[PDB]
Amino acid sequence: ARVAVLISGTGSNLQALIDSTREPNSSAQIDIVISNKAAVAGLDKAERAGIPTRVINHKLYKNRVEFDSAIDLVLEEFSIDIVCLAGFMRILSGPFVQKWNGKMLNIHPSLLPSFKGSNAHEQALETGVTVTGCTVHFVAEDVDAGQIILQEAVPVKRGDTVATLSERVKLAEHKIFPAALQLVASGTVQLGENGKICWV
Repeated sequence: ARVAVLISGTGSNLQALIDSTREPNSSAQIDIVISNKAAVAGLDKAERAGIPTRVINHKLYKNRVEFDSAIDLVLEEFSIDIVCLAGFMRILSGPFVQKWNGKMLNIHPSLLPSFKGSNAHEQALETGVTVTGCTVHFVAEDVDAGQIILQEAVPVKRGDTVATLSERVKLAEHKIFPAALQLVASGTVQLGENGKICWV
C-alpha cells in the first residue's frame, strides 16, 4: 500500500512508521509526508529518510473543507491508499473523512473511550488513573471516536508530569501504530460495511 502521513510537530510517530515500513515483508511504503505547519522536526525526519514533504498551511484557507481539498489533491497526486495521522492536530471535515473511510488511521495517547481530545495526559493526571495507554483507531467524523484497531496499556507513575507520562506512552505508540498500519495495509484488518472492525 502507498501511505501518506500527516503531522503537525516532532514526528516521533512518523519515525517509527518509517523504520517499520522499511523492515522486510512490509505491506506499506510511505510516499508523502504532509504538515499543516512549517518548520516542524517531522519534516526534517521525512526529508532525511528520502521522503517528499509538503507544508499545507491551514491558516491560509477560508474553511476546513478547502484546507482538506488541498490535502486531498496531494494524496491523489501521490496515488495514496492509506493515510496515517501521526500527531496531526487539525480536525478534518465530513467529506474528507467520508472519502478516506476505512483507509485513515490515527494514533491517540489514551485508552479510548477515556480522555478524548489533544490533552489526554493532562486529563489522565487530573483524573488520577494509575493505568493509561494508547489507541490506534480508524478515523471517523466524531473526534477520537472511530473504530478501535489496537491498544496498549501504560502505567502511570506517582509523580509523573505531562512530559514523563507522555514519553512512556510514546514508546507504546511506536509499537502499536506500525503494527496497526501493517494490519490495515495487508488487508488483515478492515473496516466492515456495517461500520465495524473485522479481522481476516
